[PDB]
Amino acid sequence: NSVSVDLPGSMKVLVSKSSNADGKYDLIATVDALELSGTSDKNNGSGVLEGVKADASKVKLTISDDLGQTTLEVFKSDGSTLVSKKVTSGGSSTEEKGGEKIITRADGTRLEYTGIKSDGSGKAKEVLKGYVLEGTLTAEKTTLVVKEGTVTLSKNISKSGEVSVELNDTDSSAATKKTAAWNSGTSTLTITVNSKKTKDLVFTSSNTITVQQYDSNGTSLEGSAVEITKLDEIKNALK
Repeated sequence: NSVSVDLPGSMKVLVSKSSNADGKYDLIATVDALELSGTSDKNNGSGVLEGVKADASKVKLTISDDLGQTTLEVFKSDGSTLVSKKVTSGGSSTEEKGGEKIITRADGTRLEYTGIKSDGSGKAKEVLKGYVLEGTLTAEKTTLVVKEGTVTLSKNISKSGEVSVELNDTDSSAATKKTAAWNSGTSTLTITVNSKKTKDLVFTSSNTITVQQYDSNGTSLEGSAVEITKLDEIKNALK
């Protein structure tokens, strides 16, 4: 048994009269025949409520602590890809549904964008043979990121589709700190550690990545260029 609380947008939340053994309160609300539940540290009707729609999308309602604003978010079934957000406060509401864009190349690899907004921002994924790179769209520039230890590899794709790659490492020790130089003519990132070249990463015209090590001198390539087949092999190369 609960108490009904008036929310922005003429919506209602039911908050239990008293708390459970943890001192938390149960929340129940009904949005578009879909009924949501949650628990909260407050007894006034604020907190987070969650539910699942008929199309498997994940719904999350956030009621602000002073009850002055509600945020209704719909995610894809992964529970992280934002499809829409409706914010209500001060008698008005703003409902925003992200744009989407999929570029499919001749080899079947893809660039996928979701959450596209008029400010030029979005979420991005590159779907490759064997792995996926994740990142963001910002000012129409795509940046896909792989992190390993203190190293961040960023694959950048311009609005026009020009690919460039950079590496940053926050490592304080130069026994171990990675730096890298991009050669746009060869589409090659050369990694250096402690004044020796260690690896060439080639971003090929086939939308693959190859890795080739340098010799003990740090001057000449040895062995063969090996094609990356999974995300962990990219991380291995950044170690």
